Amino acid sequence: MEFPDLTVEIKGPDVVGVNKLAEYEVHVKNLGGIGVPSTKVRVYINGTLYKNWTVSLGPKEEKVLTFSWTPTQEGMYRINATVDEENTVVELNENNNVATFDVSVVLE
Repeated sequence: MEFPDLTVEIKGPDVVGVNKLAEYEVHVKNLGGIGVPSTKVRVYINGTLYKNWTVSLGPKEEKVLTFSWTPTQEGMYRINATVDEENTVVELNENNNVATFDVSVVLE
């Protein structure tokens, strides 16, 4: 009875300047020990879709994704990452598919 366990990890600058460029890194990995081709990873800023990726993760494999975000408006923005929103596969941890990173955009 093989059940997968996909997860996403957001890492980068938690405070950035307005109209400035920032680089963030998403670690996507499998923990179930079984291969998954259904693995879609998406990033949302305050619920707004920034970008999407489609990848495949084998038995406990990880892929490193990057993206460059430019906050032109000043304020606090929350960046989230979700995997397999489509709910194609039944996994071991249902809470492991979501990551939450809080960013502060300032004028300085």
